[PDB]
Amino acid sequence: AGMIIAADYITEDGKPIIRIFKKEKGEFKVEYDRTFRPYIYALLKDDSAIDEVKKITAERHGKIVRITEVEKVQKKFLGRPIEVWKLYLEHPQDVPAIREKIREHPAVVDIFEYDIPFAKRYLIDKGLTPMEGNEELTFLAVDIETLYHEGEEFGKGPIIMISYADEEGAKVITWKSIDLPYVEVVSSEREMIKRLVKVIREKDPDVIITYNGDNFAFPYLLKRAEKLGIKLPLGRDNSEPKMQRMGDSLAVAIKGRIHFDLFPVIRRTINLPTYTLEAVYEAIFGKSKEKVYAHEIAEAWETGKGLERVAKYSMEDAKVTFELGKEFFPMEAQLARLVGQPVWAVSRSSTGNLVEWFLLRKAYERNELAPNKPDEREYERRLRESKEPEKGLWEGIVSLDFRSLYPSIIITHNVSPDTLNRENCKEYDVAPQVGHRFCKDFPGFIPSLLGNLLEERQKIKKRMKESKDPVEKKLLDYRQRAIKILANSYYGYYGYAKARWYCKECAESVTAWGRQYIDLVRRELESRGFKVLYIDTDGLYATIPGAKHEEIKEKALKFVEYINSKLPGLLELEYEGFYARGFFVTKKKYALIDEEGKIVTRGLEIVRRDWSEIAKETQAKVLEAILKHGNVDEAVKIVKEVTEKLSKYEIPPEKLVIYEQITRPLSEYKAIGPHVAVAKRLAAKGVKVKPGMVIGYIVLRGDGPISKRAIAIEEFDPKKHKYDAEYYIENQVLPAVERILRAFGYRKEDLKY
DNA sequence: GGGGTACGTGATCG
DNA sequence: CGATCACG
Ligand SMILES: [Mg+2]
Repeated sequence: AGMIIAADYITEDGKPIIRIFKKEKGEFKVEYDRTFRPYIYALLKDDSAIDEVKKITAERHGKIVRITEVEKVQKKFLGRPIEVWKLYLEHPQDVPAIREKIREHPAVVDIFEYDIPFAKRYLIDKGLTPMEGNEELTFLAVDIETLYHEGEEFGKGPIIMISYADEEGAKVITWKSIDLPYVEVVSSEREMIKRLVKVIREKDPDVIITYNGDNFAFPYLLKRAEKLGIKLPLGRDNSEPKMQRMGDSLAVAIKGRIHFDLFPVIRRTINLPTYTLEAVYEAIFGKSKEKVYAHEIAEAWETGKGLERVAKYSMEDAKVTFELGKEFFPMEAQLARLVGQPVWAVSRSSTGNLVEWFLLRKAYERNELAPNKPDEREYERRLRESKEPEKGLWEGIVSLDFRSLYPSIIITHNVSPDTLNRENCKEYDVAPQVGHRFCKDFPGFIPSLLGNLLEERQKIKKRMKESKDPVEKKLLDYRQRAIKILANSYYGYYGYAKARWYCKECAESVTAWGRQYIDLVRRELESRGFKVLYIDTDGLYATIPGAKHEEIKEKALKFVEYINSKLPGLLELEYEGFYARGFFVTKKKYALIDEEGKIVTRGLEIVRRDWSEIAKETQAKVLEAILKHGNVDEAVKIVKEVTEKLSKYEIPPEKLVIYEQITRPLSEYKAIGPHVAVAKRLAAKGVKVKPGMVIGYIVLRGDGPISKRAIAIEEFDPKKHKYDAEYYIENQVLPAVERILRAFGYRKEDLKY
């Protein structure tokens, strides 16, 4: 079978050619389409206006741009028939050149579908879905180790090891002598990079797995390949990996392949305070992994002693990256297929953007004109548009999930922006408290799609019970899971300020109808002896005060079984889990500990390089005292001792360092924060300050804002300089612990002597 | 060989 | 305050 893995376009004689990358019975095939044309829609005041509108012109690449053909089309907008004009263009890059010239026009009411990338336009319009079929893909995990010294410019240090892994095993390429069976010793950094290029071209993997290869491995490989005057022909068309700007960070694509970066995937899928490969591997496979820190790698490389340890670490990084990629790719592949967009894009998207891509495709299928994304003004206005947890430390906490309730509410009440407050509506549903009216006269666009999604999931689930084949059961399990994830993202999407089908009234109405079921669950739990400690639209936490843990579990499992049997249709409550202890601060700010001693928090931990070690160490100690020791008095004593130690200059300066990256040329800064004031002084000294550089600084005692009192760590002398104890107490240590301790009745002022 | 693509949050500046 | 900036 022919499986689409990606799509893009190339220009030939100034004209666009769509490229469809396929895997057909184990073979890479590239299909070319020259006939598909770019277009936008324009809603005109009157049909007569088209004569003036079709004559609109623009300029691109020195040459003028024209509307190639115009077509009157009948579509649906806001659940109403609408007549719009399809404005065809020669090249997709013509659209950003001419769209505002068309929008400007006095006879143009509005323009639509003017920001849809050409390759995604093609996939939607041609009814093409990526990752369909039983086609078996090949995978290769790739990792690199670099020589790093404190605060160096990105790419100054050479790549010292390159590792890769597949089903054949994990291997290391290095340019220093190491006697291990899996180590390939080459002569230079140049020859090691060329060997990675050779491995990739020979193995010809369909998927390249990395752990943060978007921001580290590939940008570094590209930087070192540039310095060394060598190419990286990793694309199946011999093109080099392409760095793309996604937000403030990067995204790397390899043409004809899927660069599958696990880092954005795992960050979305699982909840951890740190996303180190070691923490992630232990969380998924329950196995320990050793870390070899940058300073240890530098010492081993420079001394030539203890290099076997470094090569074992590099080899394991690839081996576990391969194991994790194989664990997480099947789900990303089913989400790709379900939304009808490539894995590359889907693996790097929020669920809100997954819903939008599903909706855009379904809009084309149903002849529905898509609403536009908001302008800066509308986006801000949406962000402006508008139960309390139990205090103390609780034991034996049961977690219940409400999320599978909302798709059913959207369908039954026909909650959709196209059904909201319709004029001359015969029958409508009124939302409780909020009072929004949703027309019953026709099924809304979103309710209609959701119903089909939920029906399709029930069919898959029925096929799973009636299947004797463990292979299709595995594939169908990922399919029903992908639908559940997509369906449960619709509620959130109605409220997403960047959404096309954004509807505040829809989100409130679903919250209002949802609340009746939440109040039922809360009441039925409370009559069973349960105390509800935390409730949000997503779920709740409860316990039976002073009851045995097995009894809390048994009663909770019995309770979900009971409620689901009382709730009509596909309305479903889910038992998420059990926790030995936990405390709750506010909405989505809480911390729990499971029976295996794993701490799980939401909106509290500060495990980041721009927070000093003293603040992170104290916060970890406070959480451990509370969750592992069940002792809030110990936690308060920890803070009081640390702050006194800071007052008396008893804390080592290494625990006071703040790290912040330089992201621009120094002259481009508008606000000069401490790291920039320090960076400007270094540049003045002759230091090559470049974006990517990470500035380590300590805040000293004195007058003025912190920026004037910050010193570079390399300039800090414990004899001459005195750190600002008030800054480390009030701006570092106390903010790190004050939110946690507020759950127990302490204010900032109670945490000192 | 393309193209808009990321958020949610919290500190510090101006 | 809003604006700016950075983390993962
Ligand atoms: Mg590594």
